[PDB]
Order: sequence, then C-alpha cells, then structure tokens
Amino acid sequence: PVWGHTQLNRLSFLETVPVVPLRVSDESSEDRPTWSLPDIENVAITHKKPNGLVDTLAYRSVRTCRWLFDTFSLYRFGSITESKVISRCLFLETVAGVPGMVGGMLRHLSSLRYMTRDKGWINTLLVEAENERMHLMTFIELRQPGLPLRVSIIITQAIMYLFLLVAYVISPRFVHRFVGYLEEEAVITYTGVMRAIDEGRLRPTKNDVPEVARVYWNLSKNATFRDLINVIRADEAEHRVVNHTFADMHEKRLQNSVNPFVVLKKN
Amino acid sequence: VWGHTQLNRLSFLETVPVVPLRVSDESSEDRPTWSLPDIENVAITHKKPNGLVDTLAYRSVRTCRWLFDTFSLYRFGSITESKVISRCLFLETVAGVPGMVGGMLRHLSSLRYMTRDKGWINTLLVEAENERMHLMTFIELRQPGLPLRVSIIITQAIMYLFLLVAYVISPRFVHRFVGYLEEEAVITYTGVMRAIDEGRLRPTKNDVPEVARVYWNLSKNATFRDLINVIRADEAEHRVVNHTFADMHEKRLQNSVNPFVVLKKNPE
Ligand SMILES: [Fe+3]
Ligand SMILES: [Fe+3]
Ligand SMILES: [Fe+3]
Ligand SMILES: [Fe+3]
Ligand SMILES: [O-]
Ligand SMILES: [O-]
Repeated sequence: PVWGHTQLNRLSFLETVPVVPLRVSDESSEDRPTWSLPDIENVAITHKKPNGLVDTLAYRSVRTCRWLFDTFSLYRFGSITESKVISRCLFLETVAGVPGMVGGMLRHLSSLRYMTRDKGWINTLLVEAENERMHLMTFIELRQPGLPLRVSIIITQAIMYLFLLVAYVISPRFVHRFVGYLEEEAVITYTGVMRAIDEGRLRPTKNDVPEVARVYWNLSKNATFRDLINVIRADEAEHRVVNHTFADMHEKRLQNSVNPFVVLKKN
Repeated sequence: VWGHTQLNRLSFLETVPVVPLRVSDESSEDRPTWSLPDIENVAITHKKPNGLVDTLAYRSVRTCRWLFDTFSLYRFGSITESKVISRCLFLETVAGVPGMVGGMLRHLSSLRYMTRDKGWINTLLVEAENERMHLMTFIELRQPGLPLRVSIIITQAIMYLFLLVAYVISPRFVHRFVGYLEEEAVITYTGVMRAIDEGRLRPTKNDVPEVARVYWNLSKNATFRDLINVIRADEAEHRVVNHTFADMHEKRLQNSVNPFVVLKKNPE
C-alpha cells in the first residue's frame, strides 16, 4: 500500500530530502492537546500539601528557584508586558521539557534490562517533553531572544540535565513531586497573565497565532493571544496532576503499576 | 470527558485500583501497519559505505556479530527454536537503546537552540519503542535464565555509555552502525523463516502473545512465522531509515526535514 517491501528493500532515501514539504504538522508526534477553550477557561490554581521530607524539600527548593530566577530575570521591576513575559516563559520552557525526557528513557531502560512491562508510563512522559518542547517552538516565533539569554539557556540545560538525571535516578518520587510543583506555578504564571489581558494591564500585539501552534492545538484561524495562553495553561495544569500522581504512586510503592492516564482515552 | 474538572484535581493516585491492564496501552497508538503477503518479500540488502566512519561502523557490527554468535554458541548445535527466541530476547535489549539516545540528544538540541526539528524525534523514539515491543513480545515465549538476566544489566552500562558518547561525537557513526546492525537483524529473521519453511525448525510456540496481537494487529490465527515476518519488516524499516539518516548527516542535512514523515503519507 502506502509503505511496503519495495521501499523497505531500498538502501537509502537520501534522494527525496530536497523534495518533501516542511509540514508544520510534522513538527510533533500525532499526540496533540485538544482542549475546548470555554472549558479550560476555568482551570484553577491548586496546591498539594507536601507529605513528608521529600515533598517539602521538592517544595522548598522549587520556591527558592522562583525567588532567584525572579530577582535575576528582573521580571520583578516593571510591568507585565508581552516582552518580559514571552522572554520569561520562553526561557522556562527550555528546562520545561527536560524532566519528561529523562524520565521516559529511564523507564525505557529499566523495562529493557529487567524485561518488564512498563505499563505505559514511558509515553506519557515522552509527550510532556514534546508538549513543552512545542510550547517552545511557539514562543520562539513570537520573539527570538538575544545572544545574552541564548547562552544562558544553553548553560542552564547543561546544569539541569545533570540534576534531573541524577535525581530521577536517586528518587523519581522527588522529581515527579519537584515537577508537580513547577506546574502549579506554571498555572499561576499564565493564569495571572490571562488576568492582565482581562484587566487590560497588558495589551497583546501578537494576536494571530504562530502556524505551529494553530495546528497543534486545533486553534481557529484568527484565534487570539489569550486563547493561546489558555491552552498553554491547560497543557501545564494537566502536567500538574499527572506529576503529583506519578509521585503519589511512588509514595505508596506503585512505580510499577498500570499508568492511570492511559485509561482516560475515552475509557 | 477530560475537562478542567480533572485538571483541577490534586491527584488521581486513588484511581489506580480501578483501571484495567489493557495490553493495548503498553505502546503508543503509532503501530506498524504491515500487510503480510506484501511484506513477505523483504530482501537482504547491503549498503556500500563511504567514509572511514562507515567502514568503522561496519567492522564494529561484524565484530560484535562474531563475538556474540560465538560466546552464545549459536553457530553449531542442532539449531533449536529456543535459541532463536533467546538470542532475540538478548539482542532486542540493546536494540532498544540507540534510537532512544538518538531521539534524546536531538530532542535536547531543539530546546537549547529553540529550533525546529522537522519530525526526527518522534521517529527515533517510536523505533526505540518498536524494538522494545519485540522484547516484551519475546519474553512471553521464554523467560531468561539468571545467567542471561545478569548479562543484560552489565551490557546496558557498556552500551548506553558507548552510544551516548558516540552520539555526541559521531551521529553519523551511530545511525550507520544501527543500519548495519539491522542489516543483520533482517538476515537472521529471514534465516529463521527460511529454517521454519524447510521444516528444520518446528514451532512449538503458536500462541502469539496478546501484546503482539494488538500491537502489530493480527488475527488470533497468526502463526509463529507470521510474527517473525512482521518483526523482520520493522527491522528493515529501521535498516533504511537509520541508513537514510547516516546519509542525511554525511550530507550536512541533519536539519533538513525527516523524509519518512511523508512516506508515512501517500505522495509528496
Ligand atoms: Fe511550559
Ligand atoms: Fe510545564
Ligand atoms: Fe530488534
Ligand atoms: Fe533493530
Ligand atoms: O511552563
Ligand atoms: O534487531
């Protein structure tokens, strides 16, 4: 049919690389977010009681990082403006899609060497990674950064990929918690923004939507900036739940159980 | 419903006891769709190398193939069904590792360069899945002894590490190594089918595991050979994708679109 032994039997397809269209659909797997704007309009700020040494430590530290990234970002002194907004979120998103990758592949590597059913935790992480990496590809179209923060970005990732690698190895409960808490704040970040556009204390100017984003979230032809944040928000909020649950499941020794969220595909 | 409701919950921990163990959820919905009498004719090819790098990959595949078949005493002994099943149980545990660094290193770069990737990552990923869906399938035909169970852990450390540092240095080398790897895979799985067909091997196992039913999509009637035939297809799917990839690299096209996104679909 479309794809069979005749292709399979050919040494290379290097000839067709000049002659395939860049599709913006091709930028992500076929696993897209598909919220309904009026609904995810209601997504709320939540908080989960830290349930021990680790949960609190995950909490504490996430909260000093916001402190230290808030002062250093300078995000602190001035208005909520599309600039230091896109600029902020953009940066965060470089780190935002790291945990999902290092988790998924660690579970992949367990599975492979101990020959066990992963029961679908892999893929759910591997999407969080892609999903945020997409969040990136969006923002990296509203406003490219400058050399100063392009560097900063490439040094942060170096540092973060050790932290998450070693920690995810030491305590996955710690990391899913750690991440749980970075989400809650991802909500707050974005949700406070939706409230600027609402209150008019910020007047968006990128009110089309990057084509990348528009297909991804099946966004309408002249969907506005706000609409965009609402899904970017929903996305995040889902990551919230999941990463506290995955952690709660580690809490009660369940890191080798069926992944709840597979079920919630039209169950 | 997957609405702000469930998004606003704290945790769904409490929900595990109710959710079923649906074999269909081990993998992503991205499933090799082969048509068997079609794929049947999957041939054994041999890509000519260019670089010294290609040469190297080729020797390092040869060398490991000799190493393995010897220390595994797979060469002689009246070829058994339960040494095919084992050798693939081991080999698909290494197999499931490069595609996964593959997709990981590329992944990270899209985020540190805030650049597009153009369909590479999800391909390299689902490979690492596909090679894992072999492993979970084989395990059902035979559980590894403690010798073997030990072998796979030690080997994961050598390999992973090796891949990881070859990936940073020579992406070309990895893609072409895998290519050549899979040129062997495809040799062996047609060997098996051939061996089966001349009744040199009589397949005691004909309960095709559920996992390989739902994942590959196959009637409850699909014989042992039917499995070998689909798996072997993927192995050749991997053989020419990674071999396209090594070529793509060698031609500074790392950042060109990944062609196989379109050869999913109909025309260009
Ligand atoms: Fe994010
Ligand atoms: Fe996030
Ligand atoms: Fe394989
Ligand atoms: Fe393979
Ligand atoms: O975020
Ligand atoms: O293989």
